[PDB]
Amino acid sequence: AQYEDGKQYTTLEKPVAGAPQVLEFFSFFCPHCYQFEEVLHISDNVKKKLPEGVKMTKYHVNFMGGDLGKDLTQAWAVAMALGVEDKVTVPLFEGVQKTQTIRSASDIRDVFINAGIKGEEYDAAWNSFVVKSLVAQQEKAAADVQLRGVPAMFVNGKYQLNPQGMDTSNMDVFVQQYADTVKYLSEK
Repeated sequence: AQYEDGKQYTTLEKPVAGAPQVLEFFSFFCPHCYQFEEVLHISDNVKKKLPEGVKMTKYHVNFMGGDLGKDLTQAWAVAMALGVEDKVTVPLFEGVQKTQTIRSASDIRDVFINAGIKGEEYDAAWNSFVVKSLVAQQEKAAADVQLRGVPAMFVNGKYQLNPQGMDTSNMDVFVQQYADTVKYLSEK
């Protein structure tokens, strides 16, 4: 067939009930994730090809970057709670991987301040139980699929994107193959 299990995707032998329809995992420490965000705009091209009625979820993971890795997962919860993902994603990626100016929780906080989120608002979110449970959701979702690597995308808790099995000679072609695969899995 044109789409084959173990080719553009793999199937979870342990399917995950009630999972988000499109579920993406990343880390601000992850070099391919930076590419996915900045150069390829994967999430965005997937959205453009997804049907009507389908929500997209993106979570940060702990297993890269030790202590700062966890701070970043909590900061991403803050971003989700405040709805400011589109304002902090780029400066967080560049702060961690390009300029290497993010070294502590305070430096993460600076990125939000510079993006116009108020200090008071940020610290209140950071310390809130709503953010605590948002952190829990990120961890539980990643635990459910026993996630050892990022970037990762899962469709309705049973299919996992396999970008290794797509051509990378052309970045545009790679992205469309990726997005078309998500759409195919979606309609499955």
